[PDB]
Amino acid sequence: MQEQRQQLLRSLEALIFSSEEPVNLQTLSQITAHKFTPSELQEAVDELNRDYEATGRTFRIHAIAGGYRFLTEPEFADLVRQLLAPVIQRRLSRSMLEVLAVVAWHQPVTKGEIQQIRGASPDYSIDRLLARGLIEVRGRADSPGRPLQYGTTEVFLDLFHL
Amino acid sequence: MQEQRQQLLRSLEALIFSSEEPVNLQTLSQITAHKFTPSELQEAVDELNRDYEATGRTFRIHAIAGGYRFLTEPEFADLVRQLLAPVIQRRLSRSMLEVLAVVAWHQPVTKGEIQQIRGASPDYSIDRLLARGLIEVRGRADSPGRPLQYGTTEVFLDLFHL
Repeated sequence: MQEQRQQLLRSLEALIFSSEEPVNLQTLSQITAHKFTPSELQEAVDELNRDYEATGRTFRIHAIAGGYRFLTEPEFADLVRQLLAPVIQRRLSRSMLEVLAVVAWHQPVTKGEIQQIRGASPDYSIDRLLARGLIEVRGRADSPGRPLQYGTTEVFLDLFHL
Repeated sequence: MQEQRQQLLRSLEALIFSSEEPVNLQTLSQITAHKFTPSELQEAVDELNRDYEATGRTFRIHAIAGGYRFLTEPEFADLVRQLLAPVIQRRLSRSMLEVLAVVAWHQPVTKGEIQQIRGASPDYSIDRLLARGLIEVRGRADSPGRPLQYGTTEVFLDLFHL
């Protein structure tokens, strides 16, 4: 029964590792065709984590809200940050989101108006949002030069499940 | 040639009206199989807008950056706002976007931390963003109670073309 236990342990590892979403007790028991008890499953996970600690692996399995998933050790948090969220990427993401937020709330709104509310540089967020179909022109403001006013799109609403 | 002109005018209306995107001179000339000059096209559009004014229609064709599209008259701007962007919808949209923005910039970040930065109520923005796959857990903070930290997802990045 040692081998069977080890093979079952290997199967859990492969499933949790392959998962593109936290995997629960129900899913793991159905696929391994093993009637895992909540306590038995956690015990198997503990053993794997013990082996990771033993062999010097940089990741661990975590039980988050009933779903197990791998996470890298806090020791490499800075490195992971530079990979998943480098500064420049964060700047682009933040700026697009903030401008989008201003449009969502103040629409119909002009570039000049968005600038006033934000107090920016300004930048190319409007062009980026238009190129992605998240905002569109709603008309022209009644002000000097009749600047274009923007509003969010059904494309934006559908995507964000509003 | 009156009938041909009128039929061509009707075709332009139908195309511009059906468009789910501003339609340019190139597209309109290819579909109507008519070699429109930039001046001739604007003149046809002016005639249609004259008929809209004459019959009391609530919309007009506008030339925005080389693309023509229908827009409703400013006289009904308030009504249109209540339809396309009612207050409650705007609140949901803004809150989700602002929290998303805070995560994009401050990740990995906890709910407590997001609250501090925003100075909110708080709300259910994190749950909403998790349910949409835009954010995910990155680990647990080194603070009392070890609260979950969040970060954006490749799903978010791919969707926003980062």
